Amino acid sequence: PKTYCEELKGTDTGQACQIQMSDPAYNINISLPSYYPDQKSLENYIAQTRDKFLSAATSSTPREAPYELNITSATYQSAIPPRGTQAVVLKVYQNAGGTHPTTTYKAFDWDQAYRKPITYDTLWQADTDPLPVVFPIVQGELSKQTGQQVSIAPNAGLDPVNYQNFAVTNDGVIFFFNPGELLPEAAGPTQVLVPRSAIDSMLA
Repeated sequence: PKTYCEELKGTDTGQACQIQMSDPAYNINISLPSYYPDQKSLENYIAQTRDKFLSAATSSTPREAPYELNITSATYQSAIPPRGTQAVVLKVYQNAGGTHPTTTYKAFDWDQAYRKPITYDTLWQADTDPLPVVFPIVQGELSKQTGQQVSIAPNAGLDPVNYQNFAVTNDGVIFFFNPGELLPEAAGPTQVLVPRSAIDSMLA
């Protein structure tokens, strides 16, 4: 019931897998729920994520004192005749030394039926169009709320800021970016949901 994190210097907290280690000028605390297929994706990514953030503070960032990475993901799953798909969105925000403001939440899509994640080869399709697909309920409930559906701004609400990252479920693929008011630069990244039957075949 583990992945990288286990050997990644892992610490146990229960329904989490944690890697907390800090160097003489920075810090890393990162968590993975028991089973995230190829978390190797984030945690390979952290090698990538945090190095990039510390990567800048290796020169001149308001580093509180040294540097740190807080990161942790949640998985989701698609529903297709045989199983479906899996995507896990990490809470990873880090700052150089406390003070360099740096935040992002990252999720990824992996194939559920074949135990296989997808890459930019066929993960990005540049057949890329709007992502209001989560938005329907938000207004749809609104439609409950005022008996009608309104206008919600995408960085004002395209997608649940309750999410935070590329979270593709059987209902869609919610993609996140960090803007100003769908969870500002302080709350993390915004997100826009892409068509489930539409964008997957529209992957790559």
